[PDB]
Amino acid sequence: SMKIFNKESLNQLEKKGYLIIDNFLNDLNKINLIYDESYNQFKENKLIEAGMTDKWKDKSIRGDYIQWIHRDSSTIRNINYLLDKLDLIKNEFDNVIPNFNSIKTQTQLAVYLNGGRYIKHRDSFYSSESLTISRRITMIYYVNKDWKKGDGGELRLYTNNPEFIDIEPIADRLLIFLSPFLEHEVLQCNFEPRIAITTWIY
Ligand SMILES: O=C(O)CNC(=O)C(=O)O
Ligand code: NI
Ligand code: NI
Repeated sequence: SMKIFNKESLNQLEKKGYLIIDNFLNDLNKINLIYDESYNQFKENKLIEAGMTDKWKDKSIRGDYIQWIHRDSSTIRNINYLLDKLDLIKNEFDNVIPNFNSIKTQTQLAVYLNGGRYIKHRDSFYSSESLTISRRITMIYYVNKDWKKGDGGELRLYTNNPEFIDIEPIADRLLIFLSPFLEHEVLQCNFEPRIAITTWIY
């Protein structure tokens, strides 16, 4: 079923701060197309190094190649399909939590190569571009086919929601967690490419 939030799951998200949904699409043919289209974006020089050699601005902080996808004759049709599915989750957030009132979404396609990592951080921030907080909910969809237990690249999610747990970035896995509260980091990658599609709900 495509409804994510029932009595228990909502309580887990509010208490534990995260929620893991495996076999989100459960469509192998589509998963492979999302992988291919995501990989082609990198091959076609459509990504950018997030950490860019200026001081404290290099691959020490984060070493992935990212692209910001603007969302509502296309090369990323199947990626857009996933993003639409993720948009339905946002709709469910608004319908189940009365005062959530989503403002907008922000999407990032990220590719890590061998040896890539992302130091501890939280996704939420406050900048002059908006009066209020940015990024309340984080939704990460992994597309790494045939990931084994030694390839690294796991997401280390620190369970401290006002100890950690290593989440394997296996294909078709959807990770949801509260952006302002859960600290996390990407452990070093021993395989390539590590593909992850994130949609933040503001
Ligand atoms: O890709 C992941 O698993 C984790 N990504 C992030 O934390 C990020 O882009 O801010
Ligand atoms: Ni279901
Ligand atoms: Ni993050």
